[PDB]
Amino acid sequence: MLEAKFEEASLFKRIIDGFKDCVQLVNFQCKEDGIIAQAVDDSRVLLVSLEIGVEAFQEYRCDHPVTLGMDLTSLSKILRCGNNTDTLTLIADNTPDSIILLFEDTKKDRIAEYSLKLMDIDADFLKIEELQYDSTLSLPSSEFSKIVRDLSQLSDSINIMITKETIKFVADGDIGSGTVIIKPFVDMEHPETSIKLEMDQPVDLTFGAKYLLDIIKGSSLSDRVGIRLSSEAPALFQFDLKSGFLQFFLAPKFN
Amino acid sequence: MLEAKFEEASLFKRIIDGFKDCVQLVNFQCKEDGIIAQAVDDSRVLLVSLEIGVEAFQEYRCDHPVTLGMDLTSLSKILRCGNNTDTLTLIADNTPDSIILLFEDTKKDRIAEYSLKLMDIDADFLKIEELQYDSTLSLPSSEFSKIVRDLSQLSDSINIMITKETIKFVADGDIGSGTVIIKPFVDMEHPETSIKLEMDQPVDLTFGAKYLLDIIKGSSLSDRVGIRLSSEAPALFQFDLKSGFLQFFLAPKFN
Amino acid sequence: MLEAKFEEASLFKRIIDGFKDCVQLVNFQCKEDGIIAQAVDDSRVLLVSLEIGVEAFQEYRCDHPVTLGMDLTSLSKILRCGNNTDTLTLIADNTPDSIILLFEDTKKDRIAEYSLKLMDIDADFLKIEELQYDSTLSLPSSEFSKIVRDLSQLSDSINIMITKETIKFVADGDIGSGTVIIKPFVDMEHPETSIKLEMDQPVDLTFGAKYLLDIIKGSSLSDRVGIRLSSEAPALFQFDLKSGFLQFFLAPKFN
Repeated sequence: MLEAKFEEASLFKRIIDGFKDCVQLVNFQCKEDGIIAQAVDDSRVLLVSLEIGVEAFQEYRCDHPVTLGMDLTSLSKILRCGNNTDTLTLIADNTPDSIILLFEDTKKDRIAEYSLKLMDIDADFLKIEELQYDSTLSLPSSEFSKIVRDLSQLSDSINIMITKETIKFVADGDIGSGTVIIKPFVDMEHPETSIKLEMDQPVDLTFGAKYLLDIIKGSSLSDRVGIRLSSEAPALFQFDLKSGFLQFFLAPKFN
Repeated sequence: MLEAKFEEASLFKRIIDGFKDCVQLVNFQCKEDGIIAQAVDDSRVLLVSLEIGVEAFQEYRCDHPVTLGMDLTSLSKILRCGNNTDTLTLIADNTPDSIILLFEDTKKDRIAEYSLKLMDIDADFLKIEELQYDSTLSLPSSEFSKIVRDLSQLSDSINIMITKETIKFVADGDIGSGTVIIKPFVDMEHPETSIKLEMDQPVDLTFGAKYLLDIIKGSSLSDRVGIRLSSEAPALFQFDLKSGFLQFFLAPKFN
Repeated sequence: MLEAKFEEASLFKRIIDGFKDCVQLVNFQCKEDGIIAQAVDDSRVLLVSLEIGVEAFQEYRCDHPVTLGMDLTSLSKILRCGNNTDTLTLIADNTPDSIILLFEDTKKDRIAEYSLKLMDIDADFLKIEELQYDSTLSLPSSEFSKIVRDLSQLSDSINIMITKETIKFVADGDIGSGTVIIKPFVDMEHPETSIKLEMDQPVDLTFGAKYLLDIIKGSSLSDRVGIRLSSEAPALFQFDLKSGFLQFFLAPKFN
């Protein structure tokens, strides 16, 4: 029997929020040590990998491994019934045909139980993470969110360019252009509003603006965003969770 | 001459709010003791009955009975010009071709007068209320509003099921299901957040979700909603006013 | 070299806000003493004239006259990247093919530079302002905004009628009508919530509601709106700036 209870029903919405705007159906592999889920969009340029440690829950028990794939369109709907902060509990049994989503408020006088029809879905799980990435930077997810949204106003191509201690986001549009140059530093009022950067090799990569706009959905999960870039390999955008994370592997343009 | 002055122009909007989302044109029968209005949607499954006592107004005078039907689409527009809390006064004269809507703010420096073209509309007035209903429950309009909206996410059929001291709202969708079970009790911090229930006979009725979503429009009028259910007859959803009320007679599915 | 720095990037948005909803492309004539810009909609019934004095800026330098026309659709986009209050600086050089828009926040750690492709656009500049207008009134831009929006709910024709110490806005719709009568007076709690009126000759003019709705866009620029009316000539709607203004010349209907 599976019983995964999020303390605050909100974060389960926010994580499937990063999924739904691109990927469609997705296998959630639940095992004793937590949940992992992976999905890839149609064009196979964006790959979303989730990991939820047991410490991210209020309570978690999984007697044995249970893979439960499901339509995020249908799931999200049940997550609309979820008014935020209602101890959402995922419940399933051995070889289940359905998953139960159970909400509960502070006052016991209200409790709602929902059920979601599951799917049989093959999935060739991927493991494309590199050992080392040419560059690695950390910045506020709100800042990165802004940069993407603003430069997205122009052409549908944003070009990240990293030289030593210099990160440069550029969009060159048909109507005009825009460039945001930020630099690594250290804050103290809130050290987690600062910018970090480790550069083994400089990078000059272009990404589809459409997808960068979808990657920043996860900015509601963490204060920071972890971007790892490689010239030959897809970029790793990561939003860290209390235990585990939400990753977005994006392939840069060929050009 | 007719002169019906609502103290706060808002509530006249809110009551025609319950109408407009379904019914079209509607005769407002004005007489010495107040206003009554009745309308039925196209499919004749929803009937909306209004009653406004004189105490619901700031001032009210109707020298003799005057029936004034009017298009709610056109009326609502004039009620958009009404910025909330502006002593809305309905004015008409003997055998009138038009009704005058008169707004006024705290500061005399602003006063707006509007006129609405009336209609000649036959209406076979209905009186389908039963003497006794198999079950009768009272709950917060906000709670009932939530239950409908959430279960409406699934299939377009919500099934209310009442056994002794057990009210059960269920929606069984193609993608999944949902069930909210509430029970009668008594609160004291706010006794009008509690749940009441008188059960002469148990009921198992299904209603079109579309209409239940329209019935909960009136939740802006009262803290509570009065639901009376009968197996053979249409259900009575009622939002009580200071004097008078707003009722929704809904026919359950045949199944 | 041109360097026009608005203290608060917001007001440059708000002024092109009055333009964009009607006019398309527009020459911004920049010279030593400030900026002027003029544009006319397709039907040639609305003419928008802008003037920005040097005192409206934080800093301003224009070594010599430079006319820079540009698409407001494209400009507005770059002004979306502008988060309010970011010292927007317009930068250009001799005979420029592009204009640079430069944002900057309180904290130096963020600075964004954008570029907008300019256009070659002929413009026969107009000077249709009369010496004297039959009537001239001043009222709160918020009040005038309300009157237009409300009476716009009815027919697409609003008729302003001014007799001595009596301003009367009337819309006579197919469904119904509405009339707002205001009078000149003097306040003291806030003397700039009052109503002024100088009447040399009475006027009875009708204006297209579509355009009056576009003229009130500028209500975000000033507390008051200056309306000058003439029977034979187009009306002058003006929102005063710290230095300079934003004018809307509207031609009344022939009828």
